[PDB]
Amino acid sequence: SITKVFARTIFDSRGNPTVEVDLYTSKGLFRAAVPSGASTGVHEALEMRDGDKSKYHGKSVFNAVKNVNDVIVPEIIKSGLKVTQQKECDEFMCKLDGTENKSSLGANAILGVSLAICKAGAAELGIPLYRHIANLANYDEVILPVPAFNVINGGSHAGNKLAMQEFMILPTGATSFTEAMRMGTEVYHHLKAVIKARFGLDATAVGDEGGFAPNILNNKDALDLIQEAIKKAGYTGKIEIGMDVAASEFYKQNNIYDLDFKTANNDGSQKISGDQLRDMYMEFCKDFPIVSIEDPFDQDDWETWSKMTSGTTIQIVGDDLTVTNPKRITTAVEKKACKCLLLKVNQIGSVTESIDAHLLAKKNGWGTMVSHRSGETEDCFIADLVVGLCTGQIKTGAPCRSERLAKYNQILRIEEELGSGAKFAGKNFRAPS
Amino acid sequence: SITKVFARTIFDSRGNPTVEVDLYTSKGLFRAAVPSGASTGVHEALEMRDGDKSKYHGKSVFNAVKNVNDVIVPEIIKSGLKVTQQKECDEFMCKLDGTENKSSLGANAILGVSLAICKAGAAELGIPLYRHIANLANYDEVILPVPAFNVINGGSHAGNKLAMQEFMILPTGATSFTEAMRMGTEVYHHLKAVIKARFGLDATAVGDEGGFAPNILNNKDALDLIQEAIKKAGYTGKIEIGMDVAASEFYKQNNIYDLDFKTANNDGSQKISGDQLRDMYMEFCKDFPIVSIEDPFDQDDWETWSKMTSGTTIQIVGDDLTVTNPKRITTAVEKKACKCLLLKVNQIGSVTESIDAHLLAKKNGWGTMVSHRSGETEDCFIADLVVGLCTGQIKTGAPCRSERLAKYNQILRIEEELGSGAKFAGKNFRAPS
Repeated sequence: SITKVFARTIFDSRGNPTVEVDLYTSKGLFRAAVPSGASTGVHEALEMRDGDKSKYHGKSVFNAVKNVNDVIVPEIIKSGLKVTQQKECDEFMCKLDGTENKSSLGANAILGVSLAICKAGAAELGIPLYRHIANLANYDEVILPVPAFNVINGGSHAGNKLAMQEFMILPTGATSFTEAMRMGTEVYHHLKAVIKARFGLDATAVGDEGGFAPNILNNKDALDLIQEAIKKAGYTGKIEIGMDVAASEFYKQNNIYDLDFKTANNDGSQKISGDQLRDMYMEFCKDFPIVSIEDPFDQDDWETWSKMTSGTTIQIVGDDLTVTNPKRITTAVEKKACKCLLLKVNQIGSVTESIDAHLLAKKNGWGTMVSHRSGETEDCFIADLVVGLCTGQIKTGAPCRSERLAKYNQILRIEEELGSGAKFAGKNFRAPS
Repeated sequence: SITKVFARTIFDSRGNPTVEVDLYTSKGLFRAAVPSGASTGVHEALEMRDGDKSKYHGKSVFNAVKNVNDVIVPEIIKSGLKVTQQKECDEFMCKLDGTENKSSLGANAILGVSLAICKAGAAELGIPLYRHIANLANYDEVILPVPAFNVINGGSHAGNKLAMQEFMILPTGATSFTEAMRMGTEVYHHLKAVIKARFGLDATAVGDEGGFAPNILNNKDALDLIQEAIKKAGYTGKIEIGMDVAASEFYKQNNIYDLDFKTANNDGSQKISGDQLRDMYMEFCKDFPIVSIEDPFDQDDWETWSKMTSGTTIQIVGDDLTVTNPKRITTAVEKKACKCLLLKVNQIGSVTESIDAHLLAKKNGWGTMVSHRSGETEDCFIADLVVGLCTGQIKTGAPCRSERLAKYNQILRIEEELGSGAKFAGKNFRAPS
């Protein structure tokens, strides 16, 4: 039974406030922190912000904290639900909220308690959190994921001329997670050495996810830069590439995508149509070892999504397209729009829903890439979520900044626990099962 | 009694490996991580690195981990020392090493165990870690520190033309730590809004400590930029400024300091003498609310250190000068070279030594600023160290990046524990006692 639930505000990796929940049972204290969400979102659960422009730039979360403290806490304690009853606790809070998007109490309020309950339930059962999540999703075995390291950025996420938002390296050729960390960091540092030489030390500064953002003129340069880094590290072949086009951010209208949206009066050549964009991806896939492309088209340009998923054999990740929303996931499934779900727990708002969202994707053949948010905390819950859900792939930032490393370090700790019987997703990261 | 000590490698905020120690008593697991140190250092305890150029860029720590695992662990367990005996445990390990600079086992090996033991001892006594450190240093009361937020960088730590390495804001006018976080972050975000407008979004990228590094031409511009930010935030007067000149990095010879060292063939005006440099500080102190200047002169230019400490009334912090080394601290005390010790636990290598180093400074009238390292971890131990040592001031990075926020969040948690009786150092941060 839950004896006490208490929320407070802490600060995320970007200096913004966020909810942190302290939950007690006779086993003790179980702390959980919520990552940056969307106060306003397309189909995602809405995180509650105070909006007071004076206070913390309108990003304070006193209202969400209040909701946890004098609404959720009293109710859930009086409910008499055990931390061992995840589904029920989460349903309770959902009933308590009463809205589809959790806008009455705030997804950040509901998720904080939900994560704490999950950690508590695991303790209640005397098993590790990953094992607990495994059992919740009905998995008998667990597998260590291949890390998708963010290394170079673009789009709205930086200046430069890069249209594509993210460029990541996946150590699929590694034999273990330890080796994956070794490969990932070595390349990161080799990439930094390459970037500082080609663009100067100022280009060595990092963004929200710990990746670099040199003033690269084109997407191909980004890829070549990564290639050189992989070469210097001596891992060509063992390391593959992933991308997050986030084409939604750069879609004009009627099948038009402007690869140069970052300029006023864009009357240049990079104002191509979706079909031309799709071909560009095909060209990239031919020359570069690209094994995964996230959000290649607009979140509503279904037709081109299906065309690309139909003829490429690589992983096509849905993010803005699916927003960890079962309704959106179903549609993408029916339309065969993609083959991988980017799982963001705070996008849906609760642990069981996140698990169900994943199970839905899997049931229909998709892979699942567990994802972090731009505003993370020192909480490493998703590290246990990716191992327990047996997804084989997690995208939790570059191996720089501790809100990123917090997760990777945890997975290293889990790998240690599993011992020799620790399975690394490797090449079959897409669906290790 | 210690039943089990186990080390492993994790990654710091910069992607480099570092030691993490797991220690067990009948109370359970107590985990501690060590921050980036100096493999080779002036007078500081030497952190052990493998140096294998192929493996992790020569920055791996398998040797230190090995030292903990099959040398320290067996010995300390067989010694029969309680985690409650900090001084003795630390002396034991020091005896075990046998060197002044801990170069036989590695300061990073010894400190990891030392931090774990400390957390365990606190648990053994049933008190919070801060309270435990307070009792270890003989303090009856504790006080929340004024955060010294790194906001703009320069020197070798970035490109640009800034000679001074760090520029920090200290919310001395705050009433509580909560308010200090509010002020600090609001200014941080206002500073970002100012920087992106004046220098573009690319200048918004951050460095190791989460601070910005725009291509600022001169030190005064840095100060004015901060001033504007403080103004926009509406905290002029409640927020003061600190600096870390790190003049050691920019000293030529015979009383010569080149404010433009970042250029080959520096035959320009900024090749001034220490006395001219000292005057420059005096000018800065007159116009700007600078309340603390760290490493204003070379780590061996004692004479100018004393001259400045003698005639300024502001805080003069010793870092490279003192390197948390009692011998160096004594000399600076005798010569009245400075009035504040920058405390870096991993620079000396153990918890009791760090405490003694602090007590030494205090005994002689100095203040103590608890410091983080460029390569931090998600460990928040120093947050408890600064509160327990009643120093009133901690320098643990900008309110950006979770290896920085990890500490600040912890202090927010401690503040919550103390309640209304939570004292904030405020204006008397220099020596709140």
